[PDB]
Amino acid sequence: NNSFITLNPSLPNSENSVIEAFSYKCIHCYNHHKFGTLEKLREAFPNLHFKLYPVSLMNGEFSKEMNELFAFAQYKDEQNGKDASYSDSLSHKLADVYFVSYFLNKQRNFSNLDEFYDIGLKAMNVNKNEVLNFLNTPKAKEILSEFQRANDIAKTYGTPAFVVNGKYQINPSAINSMQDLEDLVKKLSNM
Repeated sequence: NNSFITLNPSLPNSENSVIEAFSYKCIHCYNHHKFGTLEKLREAFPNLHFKLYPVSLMNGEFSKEMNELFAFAQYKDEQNGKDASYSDSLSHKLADVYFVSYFLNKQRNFSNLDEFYDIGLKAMNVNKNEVLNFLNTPKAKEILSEFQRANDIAKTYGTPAFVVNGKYQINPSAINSMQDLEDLVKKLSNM
């Protein structure tokens, strides 16, 4: 069958989930963001959680700081009843501003971190110190550790990469359509 590979070990804190490993510099990731792929999967599968895993080796010079901002967004979205499948989540808004920066606003280079960091902080209506205080917590360090698996996940087939229940990574060649992706997420989430 080869429609998926099994990750070993499983991704932590992944049960009942679809994880999308993505880059803000990837056209395919941008197209899935604009299309609302994760929102559509929530329409089909309201009991699954949807999470973004940024791929730091594809996210350029300020990739570590981008991972920090996504860890904060993931944290805060849990406090607010949202995940990455809601357009008004902090995770979706944060992905949106960086996709807009790169694909609409032609920004490739920043001469220092704070020009880059400020885009994310403005999208989430927070400041650098609020993010720094969150980063200095065991739970933030745990979320950032989880994102380290995104790099090898992305290398297998490219981005985006969809992972079901922390275990089953979908081969992009196995699907043509949104409904093909839904059907495979159903099969894998019921294994």
